[PDB]
Amino acid sequence: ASKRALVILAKGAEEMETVIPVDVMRRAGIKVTVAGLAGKDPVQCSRDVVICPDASLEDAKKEGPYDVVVLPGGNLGAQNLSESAAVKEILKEQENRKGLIAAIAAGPTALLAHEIGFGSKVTTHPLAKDKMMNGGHYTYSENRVEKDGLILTSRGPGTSFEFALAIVEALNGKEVAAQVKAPLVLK
Amino acid sequence: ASKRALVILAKGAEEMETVIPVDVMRRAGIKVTVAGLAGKDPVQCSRDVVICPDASLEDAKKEGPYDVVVLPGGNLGAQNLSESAAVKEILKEQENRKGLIAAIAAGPTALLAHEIGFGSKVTTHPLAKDKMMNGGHYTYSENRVEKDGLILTSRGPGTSFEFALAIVEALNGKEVAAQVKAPLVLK
Repeated sequence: ASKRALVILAKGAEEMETVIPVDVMRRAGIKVTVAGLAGKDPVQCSRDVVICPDASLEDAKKEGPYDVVVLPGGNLGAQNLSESAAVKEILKEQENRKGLIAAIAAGPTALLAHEIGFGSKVTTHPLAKDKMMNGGHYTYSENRVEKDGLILTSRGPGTSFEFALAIVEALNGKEVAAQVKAPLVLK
Repeated sequence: ASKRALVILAKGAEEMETVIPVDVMRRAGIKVTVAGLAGKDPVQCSRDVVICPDASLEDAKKEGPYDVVVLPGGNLGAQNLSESAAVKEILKEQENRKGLIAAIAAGPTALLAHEIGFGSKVTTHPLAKDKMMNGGHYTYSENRVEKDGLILTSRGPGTSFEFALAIVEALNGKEVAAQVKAPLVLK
């Protein structure tokens, strides 16, 4: 069967960090569900791009489990994810079931807020490092993409393709990742 | 005295090739208008991402002129742009006023359809080369980003950041382009 991905979209999310992973995962044959944190209504991203989710998080939550839960970045978006009780429950369940969790840029700070994967080696956007490291619950890395077991993190818009392809490789293998990468015309 | 950009969004547009330039140009302080070819309704992109435009092309065309007209890629999206009489007029007017025109991936094939910038050195996604070169009205290039005068072209999702930063440099200068680039965490 095909793998399934849950992408949680909140107001203030970085649209590039949201669209690149959604697009690339779909190119990989992954069934991606773009779920709106606040509901079914369209979401105004950080640079004012308006994206309409496939469904509300409340409804997508009932259609689990997912092979990967993806948390986009964006300072305000990540803050909304960090303050969400629904997100806390989703991440704890994913962590418990040994499912992959992927967060990019400011996105990883949501893991800290919900006490997810403590002890993991992680990376974040440079400007989110201090927030992520508050309390020293993680070990910091400057790698563009960092994968420690079931916790996959990345740094920013410019690492979004690498981040997405890492998710594809983790779920569908290196072969599929290479096949999906070629047509993108990456460096 | 901010610059203005018009991004024409049609069904089937490559969402990454649309969102990356929109986001990056806004980071550059450019006033970007995402105009829906078909109207004000949300647009279903190539990988099913739904984006709601800022306005319809019909209304956006009335608020011209723009310092740059941007044509996203996506096979089906570029086809729709190529068939549009409204797009033909907008591009001819921009070319006449000596304004910048930027197209990425399959996007440049719309230039051929509307007989824009013949004689220019251009690039496209590899799979769109034959279509673009039908009749030999352009000279092909494999450069990731090609700029011949007021005709700026690029190759695909993976060259979207380079494409967007080239637009920023052309409109706001290399200083601003560098400032905008740094926080993106590009390789």
